[PDB]
Amino acid sequence: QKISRPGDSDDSRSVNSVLLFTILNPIYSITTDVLYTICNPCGPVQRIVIFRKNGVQAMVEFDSVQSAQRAKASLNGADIYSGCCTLKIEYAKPTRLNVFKNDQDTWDYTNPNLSGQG
Repeated sequence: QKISRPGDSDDSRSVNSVLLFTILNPIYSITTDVLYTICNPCGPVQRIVIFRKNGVQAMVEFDSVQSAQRAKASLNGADIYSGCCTLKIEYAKPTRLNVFKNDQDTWDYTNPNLSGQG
């Protein structure tokens, strides 16, 4: 019928591999390179985009929802400078993000033309 060691916690369910980020005390610089180096040790990132026309916010996407589940479970309420620029994470409303170019405002890490310098 079923294995003698079934799953638990309903596998924490699933919704999407896309996340929404917000900064609470923005007093230092933030770019797609800063959000990538704090999201990469939590899982393989695929793309990032940033918005600061009002406050400071960003969005991130991973190669699997399993990596997005670990991302907000280890980066929510975190800090990038051991103080201030405190993070706040939740799931975003789309099921996929998109990128148009690679710069400090948006970047893609899975395109076949992501460019490089070495």
